[PDB]
Amino acid sequence: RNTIHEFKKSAKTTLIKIDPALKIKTKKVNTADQCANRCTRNKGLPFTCKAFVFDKARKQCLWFPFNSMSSGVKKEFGHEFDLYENKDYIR
Repeated sequence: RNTIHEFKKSAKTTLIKIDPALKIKTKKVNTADQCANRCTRNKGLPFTCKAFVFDKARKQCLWFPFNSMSSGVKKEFGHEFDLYENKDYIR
């Protein structure tokens, strides 16, 4: 059922988008599994979800149509953030 195991996790990491053209979607959820399942199903997202960040403190999902290897994107450290990149788009 849960698809979070389809992702490579980078603890205490988030992605900052520098490119203005790139878009992101956010929503609060109860668990990181919900972020992962919504990302893989991509049903309610205007793009192909390739990764997401879970804000542990706010219980917020940040869905991205990009990952850490995409142009116009930078990694940043943060205790309350965990980055999950779907292995299907890594490398």
